[PDB]
Amino acid sequence: MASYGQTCPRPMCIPPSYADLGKAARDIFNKGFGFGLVKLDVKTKSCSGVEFSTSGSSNTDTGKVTGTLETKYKWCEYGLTFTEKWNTDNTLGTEIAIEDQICQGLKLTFDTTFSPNTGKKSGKIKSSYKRECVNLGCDVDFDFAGPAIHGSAVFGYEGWLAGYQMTFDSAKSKLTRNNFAVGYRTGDFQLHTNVNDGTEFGGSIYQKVCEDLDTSVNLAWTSGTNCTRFGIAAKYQLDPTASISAKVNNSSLIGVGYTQTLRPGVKLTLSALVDGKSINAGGHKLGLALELEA
Amino acid sequence: MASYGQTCPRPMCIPPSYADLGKAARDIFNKGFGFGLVKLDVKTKSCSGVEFSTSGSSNTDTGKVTGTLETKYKWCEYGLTFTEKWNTDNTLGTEIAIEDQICQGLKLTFDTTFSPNTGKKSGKIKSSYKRECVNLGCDVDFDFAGPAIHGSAVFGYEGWLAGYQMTFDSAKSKLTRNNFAVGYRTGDFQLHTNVNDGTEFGGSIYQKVCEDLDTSVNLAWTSGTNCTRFGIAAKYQLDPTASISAKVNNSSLIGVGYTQTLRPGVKLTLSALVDGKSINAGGHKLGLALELEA
Amino acid sequence: MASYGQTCPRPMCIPPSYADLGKAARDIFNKGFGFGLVKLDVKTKSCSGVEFSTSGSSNTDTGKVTGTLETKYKWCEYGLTFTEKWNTDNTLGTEIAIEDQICQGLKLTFDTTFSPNTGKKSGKIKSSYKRECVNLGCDVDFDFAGPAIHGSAVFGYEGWLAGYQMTFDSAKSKLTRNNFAVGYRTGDFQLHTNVNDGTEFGGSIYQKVCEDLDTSVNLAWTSGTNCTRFGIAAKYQLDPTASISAKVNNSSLIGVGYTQTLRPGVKLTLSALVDGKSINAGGHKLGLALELEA
Amino acid sequence: MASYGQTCPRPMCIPPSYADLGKAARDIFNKGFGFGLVKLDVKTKSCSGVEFSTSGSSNTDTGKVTGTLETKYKWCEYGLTFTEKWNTDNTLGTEIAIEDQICQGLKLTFDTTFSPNTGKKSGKIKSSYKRECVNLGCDVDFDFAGPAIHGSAVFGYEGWLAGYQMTFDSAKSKLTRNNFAVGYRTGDFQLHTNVNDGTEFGGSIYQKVCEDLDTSVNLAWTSGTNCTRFGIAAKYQLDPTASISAKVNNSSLIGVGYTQTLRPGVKLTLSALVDGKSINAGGHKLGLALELEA
Amino acid sequence: MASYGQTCPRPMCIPPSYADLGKAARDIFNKGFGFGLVKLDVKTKSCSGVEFSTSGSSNTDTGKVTGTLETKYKWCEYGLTFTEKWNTDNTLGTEIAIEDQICQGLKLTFDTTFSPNTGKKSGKIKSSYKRECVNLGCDVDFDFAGPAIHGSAVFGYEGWLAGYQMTFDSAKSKLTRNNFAVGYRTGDFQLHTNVNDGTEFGGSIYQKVCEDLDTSVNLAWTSGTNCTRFGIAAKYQLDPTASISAKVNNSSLIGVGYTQTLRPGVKLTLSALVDGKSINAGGHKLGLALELEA
Amino acid sequence: MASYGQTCPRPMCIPPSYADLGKAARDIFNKGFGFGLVKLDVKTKSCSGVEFSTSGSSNTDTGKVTGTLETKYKWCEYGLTFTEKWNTDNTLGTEIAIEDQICQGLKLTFDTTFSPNTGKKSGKIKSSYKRECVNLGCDVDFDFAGPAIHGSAVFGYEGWLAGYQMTFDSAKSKLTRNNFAVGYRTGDFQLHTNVNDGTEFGGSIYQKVCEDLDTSVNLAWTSGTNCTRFGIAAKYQLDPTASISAKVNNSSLIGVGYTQTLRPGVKLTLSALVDGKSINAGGHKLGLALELEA
Repeated sequence: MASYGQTCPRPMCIPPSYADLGKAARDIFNKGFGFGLVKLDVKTKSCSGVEFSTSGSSNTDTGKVTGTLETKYKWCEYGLTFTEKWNTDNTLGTEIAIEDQICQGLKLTFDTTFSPNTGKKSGKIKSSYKRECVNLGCDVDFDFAGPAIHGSAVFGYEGWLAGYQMTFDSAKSKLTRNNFAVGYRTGDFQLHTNVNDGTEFGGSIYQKVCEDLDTSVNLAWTSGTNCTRFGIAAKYQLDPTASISAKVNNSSLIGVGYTQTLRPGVKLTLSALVDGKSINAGGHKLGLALELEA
Repeated sequence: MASYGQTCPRPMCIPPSYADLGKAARDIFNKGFGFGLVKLDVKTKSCSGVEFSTSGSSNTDTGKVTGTLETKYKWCEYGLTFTEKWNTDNTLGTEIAIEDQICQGLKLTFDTTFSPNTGKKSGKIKSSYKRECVNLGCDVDFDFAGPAIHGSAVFGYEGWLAGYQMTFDSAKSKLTRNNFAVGYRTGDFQLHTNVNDGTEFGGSIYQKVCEDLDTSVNLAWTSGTNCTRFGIAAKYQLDPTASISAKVNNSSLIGVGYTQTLRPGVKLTLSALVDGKSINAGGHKLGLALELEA
Repeated sequence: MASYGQTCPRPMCIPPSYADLGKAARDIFNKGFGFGLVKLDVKTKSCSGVEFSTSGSSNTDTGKVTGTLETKYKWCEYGLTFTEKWNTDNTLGTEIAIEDQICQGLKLTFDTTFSPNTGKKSGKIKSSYKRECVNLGCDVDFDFAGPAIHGSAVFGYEGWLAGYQMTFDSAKSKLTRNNFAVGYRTGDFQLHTNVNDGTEFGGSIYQKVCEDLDTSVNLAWTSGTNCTRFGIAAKYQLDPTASISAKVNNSSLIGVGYTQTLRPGVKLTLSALVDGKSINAGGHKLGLALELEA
Repeated sequence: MASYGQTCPRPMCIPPSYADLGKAARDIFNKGFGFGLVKLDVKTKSCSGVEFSTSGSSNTDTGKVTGTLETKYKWCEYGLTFTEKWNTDNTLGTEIAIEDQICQGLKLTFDTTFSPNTGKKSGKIKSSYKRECVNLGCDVDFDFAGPAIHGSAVFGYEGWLAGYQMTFDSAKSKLTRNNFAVGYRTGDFQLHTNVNDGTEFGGSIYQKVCEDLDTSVNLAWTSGTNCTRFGIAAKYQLDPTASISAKVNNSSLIGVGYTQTLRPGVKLTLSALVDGKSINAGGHKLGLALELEA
Repeated sequence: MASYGQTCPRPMCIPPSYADLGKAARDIFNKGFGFGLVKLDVKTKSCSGVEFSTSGSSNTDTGKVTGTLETKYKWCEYGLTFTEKWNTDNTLGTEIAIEDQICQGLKLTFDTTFSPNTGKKSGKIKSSYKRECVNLGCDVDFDFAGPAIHGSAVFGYEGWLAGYQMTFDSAKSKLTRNNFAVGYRTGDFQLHTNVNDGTEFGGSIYQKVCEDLDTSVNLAWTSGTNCTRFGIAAKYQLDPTASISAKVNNSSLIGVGYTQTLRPGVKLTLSALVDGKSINAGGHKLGLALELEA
Repeated sequence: MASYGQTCPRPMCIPPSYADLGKAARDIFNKGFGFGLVKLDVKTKSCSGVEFSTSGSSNTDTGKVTGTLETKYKWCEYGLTFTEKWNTDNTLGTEIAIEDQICQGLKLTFDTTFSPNTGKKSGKIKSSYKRECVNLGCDVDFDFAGPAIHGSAVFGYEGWLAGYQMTFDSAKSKLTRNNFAVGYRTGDFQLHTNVNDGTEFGGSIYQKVCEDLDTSVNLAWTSGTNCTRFGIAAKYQLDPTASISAKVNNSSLIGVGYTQTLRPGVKLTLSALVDGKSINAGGHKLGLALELEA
C-alpha cells in the first residue's frame, strides 16, 4: 500500500469548492446560450501528449472580434500540466499545475501573465486541498501594489454543505469581501443559499425531473430594499444528438436555445433572447456557435 | 515490590491537566511563530546536576528589550528540584518542586517571588495528583488581600475527557471563575470543546494528516451575540532539520513561519504576519529567534 | 527496432548550429587566455546523479569580485536535466532540458530567472532539432514588452555548410537582426565566412598543422569603410600535461598563455597581454586561473 | 589512479602557513600557562559524527566570567565540516569548511556571524592552497565599509622557509599591513626571523634538547629606537602524565606552570606569574584550568 | 629521570654569587686572624636533626662582651631549614630556607627579626638561582619606610667571570648603589677586579704556590685622588694540625696568626697586629679564639 | 607507679572551666551558622609533627576580606606545643604551651604578640589546673599601663557545678568584672544560670532529644528593667554525612543552616538569616563556608 500524505475518498464524499456551489443550476441557465455572440471552438490533440485549443469570438454589441489560443502538455507520469497561452489583446502567459505530487488531494498551480501593450507582468499562485468532507484552498494574486489573498472552504455532512470565501488586500491588511453559503446536494437535486458581504443575497434550485429533463430556479435580492430578482430555466434532451433549452427572467426576458450534434465531435448551437412584451419592438439578440473536437 | 501511597499507569491512561486540554492543537497555532519579537534562548548544563537557562526578548511594538535568567538544580535521588530566578524588572525568586516523595503521582511545588521595585513579596503553592483516568489539583496564590484558590480536575474513559477549573477569592469567599471542558483524544487526533463562565465558548481540532503534516482548527464565540472567530493552522516537516508553518485567522490575518536546525543543538526561527487584504499597506510584522542548547 | 519520430546519423553528418560555426578557430583565439582576470572553477560530482559547479571571478579593471553557483541533476533514464542556479548579483533560477523525449534529435529547454534586486522575472524557451545534414532551431526570449524570437538554421553537404540566424521583436513585429554564413569543414581544417545585417563582415580559418599544433586566422571588416581587422593565433601541446598559446592582433596586441596540469583533475592557467610596441609602457594585463574537478 | 586538480606530498615537504611560522617556539611560551584566568574545557563526541565543545573562562583582572559553545558536524565522505557557534556576548554564527572537494590541497571556509546586541551581521571567506614547497592563501573580511583582504604565502626549499603577509583595505584601495619572514626548520630545531611594516622586528628559536625537554628563545625590537625585548622558555616532561614549564622575560617577569593528567582524557593545569624582583610585593598572578574529553 | 624546572651542572661550571667574587683571596687575608677580640665558638649536633651553635665575643677596644645563640632544624627530606636565633642585644628571630623545592638550583629564604629594645620588627626575603654559567638573585629588605632591593648576577665562560650588584630604594624609586666586577678563576689561581659606583676601585689575586702554601694580594684606590692601598698575605700549613698566617698592609701594618688543632673537633687560634715601625710603641693588638665541635 | 605532683581522674569527674560552662547549648546556637560571611579553612599535617592551618574570611557587611595563618609544632615526648602565627592586619606572634610538665593536670601557656602597624608588643600568660571536682586558673594580660588579671574557678559535686570569674586592673588595683555561675550536667542534658556584675543575667538549657537530635534554649535579662531576651535552637543529623540546624530569636530572627560532608575530610556549610515578619523586605543575610583537612 502506497503511503499517504493526506487522505480522501472518491467523489462525491468530497464537497465542491466554494466557486462550484450551485454549479448544476448555473449550467442550466448558462450552457446552451450564446446571445449576442458568434463563437468558434477548435480543439485538437496529438498522441505526443499535447492538446491544443483555439477559441474565436465576435460580440454583436461592440463589433469587436477576439480570440484565445492555448497549448497544453500533460505529463501524466508526473502529475504535471504545462500550458502556453496567447490572445488578441497580445496578452501571453504560462501556467503550471501540480496534482497529487506533494500529497494526495493537493493541487498547486502557478499562473504567470505578460502584456507588451504596457509591458506589465503579473500572476497568481493557487492552492487547493480535497479531503473527505472538506474542500479548502486559496488563490494569491500578485500585482502592482498587491498581493490579494482569496481564501475559501467548503465542508459537509450527509449531503449538507456549508462554506465561505474571503478576499483580503495585503497592501491595506484589510478584508474586502466576505461571502457565505449553505446548501444540500444529492443525485436528483441541489439546494443552495448564499450571501455576499451581508448585503447581496440569493440562491438556486437544481432538479432532475425526467431522464431527459433538467430544470432550475434562480433567486436574488438586495438588503435595504424590496428589490428581488428571479428566473426559471430548463434543458430538454430531444434526442441523443439534440437538445433545447430556455429560460425566463422576472424582468420579462426570455432566452431560448438549441444544440445539435452534426457528427460525433461536431456540435452546433443557436440561441436568441427576446425582451418581452415588446417583441419584435425591442432589444432582440441572436447567437451562433460551432465546436469541433479532434 | 515497593509499597504505594497512590497508584497510576504509564501515560496515556492518565489524562492531561485542565490547562493541557487542547495543547496539541494550540502548539500548531503557537509554536514556530514569533511575530513582532526577537528572541534569544541559551541553555546549558553541567554534569554537577545544574541546568542554566537565559532568555532574551525584544518587542518591536514597545521598543523594550527584556529577559529572564534561571538556574535549576536536580536532586534526582530525592525527587526534588530547586530553581533560582532573576529578571530585568528586578524580580527575583525561588521555586521548590517535590515529585513522588509523598506518594506516587503526587507533585508539590512552592513558588516564592520578591520585587525590590516595591519591596513586595508574594508566592504560590501548587499541588497536582496523577492517577489512572484522573488528573486533579490546585494552585493557591498568596498575595496582599488574598489568597486566591485555583482548583481543577480532568477525568476520562476510553479516550473521552471531561473536566473543570475554578477560581475562588478567599478575601470575599466567592467564586470568580468557573470553566468547563469536554473532549476526545487519540494518537491521530484530538477534539476539544469548552466554556468559560457560561459566556465564552470555543474549541479545537487537532489532526495528524501525514507523517510530516500536523494540522488544526480553532473555534470561538461569545454568548449574547453573533460574533464568532476561527482559524486554521498547519505545520509541515520539510526535512529532518527544517519545517514550515502557517495559519489563517477569520479576520484575514495570515501567519507564516520557518524553523531550521543549523547544527544539532542550534535552531533558527523566522516568522511574519500579514494583514489581509491590505498588504503591504497595513500592520506587517516580522520575528526572529535563535536557540542554542549545550 | 525502436520507432522513430525523426532520424539522424552520428556526428559529423549533422552540421553545427549557427552559433557553432567557426567554433574551432574561435577556441584557439579564446581558450587558454584570461587576461585581466583571476578565475576559480570548482567542479564536483556525486554518485546520486548530481553535479555541482562553482565559478569565482575577479576583474582587475573594475576591482569587482563575482561568481556563480550551479547544481545539476541528470535523469539519465528520462533524458531530463534539471538545473538550479544562483549568483552574486542575487540572480536565481531554474533550467529544465529535455533530450530525445519527444522525437530523436530534438532538444527542448526551459530557462526561468528571477532577480529580487528589482523583483523582475523573465525567461527563455529553446528548441533545437538535429537531423542528417540539418541543424535548426529557435530561442524565444520572454520579458517585459517582449517576446523576442531568435531563429536559426544550418545545413550542409559533402563538408560544405551554409546557414542563417534571425532575431525578431514581437512587440514591433519587425526583424531586428539577420545574419548569414557559409563555410567548409573537415577533420584537418575549417573555413568560415559570414555577414551581420549586410554591414559587418568577417570569417575565420582553422587548421591542424602538426599533431601537437592547432592554428587559426580571424578576419573582419565594416561596410562603408576601409577598416579591416585581423589576427593570427596558435596552440601548441608542449607535453601531455602542458601547453602554450599565443595570438597577434593587427592593432599590435600580443596575447600569450600557458596551461599546466598539476595533477589529473587539476589545471593551472596563466596569461598576459602586451600593447605593442609601447611595452612595458602601456596597458599590460595579466591573468590567472585554477580549475579542480572531482 | 585518481585524477588530480593539484598535487602535493605528505607533510612536511609542504611548508607552514605564514601564521604558523615559529609556532613550535610560540607553543613553548604560550601552552601550559593561564595566568590571571580560570578556564574550563568540556569536549564530547557522539558516534553520529558530531562533536561538541564548551569553553568557560574567568578573568581575574576584570571580574568577568565568559564562555563559548560550539557544535561541529563532520561529513567525512564529502570533506565538509559544518559548525554552529554561540557565546556569552550573544554572538552567534555558522562556519562551513570544504577540504579537497575542489582540488587536492585546497581548503575553502565560509564564516558568518551575527550579533543581536546591535543586529550587526558580518563574515569571512577563507581560501588556502597546500602544495609541494608552497602554502598560499587569503582571508577576505566582509563588514560595514569593507571588505579587507588578507593575503599570504610561504614557500621553501631543503628546510629553508620564506614568505609574506599583506592586508589591504578595499574601501581605500590601499595596503595597510605588509609583513615578511624567513627561517629554517627541521625535526630538532626551528629558526625564524620577521618584520612587520619595516618597523617591528623579531624572531625565535625552537630547540629539542633532550627527549623530555623542549626549549625556546623569543627576540623583538623596534626601528628608530634602542628598545629590545626578549625571553627564554622551556617545557619539561616530568613523566608520561605530568609536565612543568617556565619562562623568563627581560622585564624580570617569570612565568611558571604545571600540567597533570589525572585520568586519560582529564587534564589539570596550574600556573603563576611573578614580577621580579619585587616579590611578593608586586602584581602576582595565578591561573587554573581543567579539561575533560569524552 | 626526574623532571626539571631548571637545569644546572655540578660546581664549578656554576659561577660564584657576586658576593663570593674574590672569596678565596679574602679568606687568606681574613681567616686565621682575630686581632682585638676573644672569641668562643661551641657547636653541637643531635641525631634528631638539630644543630646548635653558640658564639661568644669580647672586644678589647670597647670592653663589651657579646654573643649569639642559634638552633637549626634540617628537614633533609623536604629541602627545608628552620632557624631560631637570639643575641645579647635582645634581638630575636626566625629564618626559613627552601632549597630545590620549587625548581632545581633555586634557593628561597625568609628572615624575620624582632627587637623588644624598641619593639621594632623587620626582615628580608632572599632569592637565588644557580644554573650552568649563571648565578643570579635578589635580597629584598623590608623595614620602616623601605623596602630596599638588592639585585645581583654573575655569569661566565671558560673560567672567565663578570657581574653586577645593584641596590635600589623603593621609597624613592632610585638606585643608590651600582657595583661591577670582572675576573678569572681556576683551581690554582683567581683574579678579580671591581668598581663601586664608579668611584671606588680595587681587586685581588689568589694563588696556590705549594701544596702547603696559599698566598694573595689586595689592591684598592679612589677616583679623583692619588691614594692607593694594598697588601699581601699568606697562609702556610705547618703540619696536618697546625698553620701560620701573616699579612702586610701598605700602611705598615703587619698581622700574624697561628692555629692549632688540639684534638680533632677542637681548634685554638692566636693572633696579633703590629703598627710598624713604632713597635712596641704604638697600637699593638692581640686576639684569642677557641672552637669546639661536637 | 609514677609519682604525682597533683591528682585528677579522667573526664568527666573534672569540671569545665568557667568559660566552658554552657558550651554544649552554645554550640547548638553557634556552630553550623555563618551568616554574612564566606569562610575558607585549610588544614594540613605533616608526619614531622607539624600542623598547619589557614583561615580566610569575607565579611559581607564591611566588604573586607581577611585571614590568619598558623603553624603548630607538637613535642609529644615533652608535653610542649609551639605555635607561630600571622594575619592580614600584619599581626604576628608566638605561643608556647606546657602540659603536665610541672605537675599532672597543670597547663601553662605563654602568648607573645607584635604588630609593626604601630610597633606595639604585648602578651598573655595563662595558667590552668585540672583536678578531681575542680577546674581553676588565671590569665594575666600584659600591656601598656596594665597588667590585667583574669581569675576563675569551677567546682562541683554529683553533676552539680558552680563557679566564678573575676577581672582586675593592676594599674588601679581594682576589680572591674565579677561573674558568677551555677548549673547541672549529665550526658543527656545540661542546665546553666549566670550573672555578670550583678546586672546582666541569663542561662541556658542543653538537651539530647533523640539520637540524631540536639536542642537548646537561651535566656537573658537586664537588672533594672523588664527587658528579656531568649531563643530556641536545634541541630538534626539528617544522615552520617549531612545535618540541618535552625534557631529562633524572640526578636523574630530566624536562622537556618546546612552542612554536608562532600568527601571524608571535606565539609561544606551554607546558612541564612531572615528578619521576620518582613521577609524578603528586610536584612536578609547568607553565608558559605568550606573546610578541607589533610
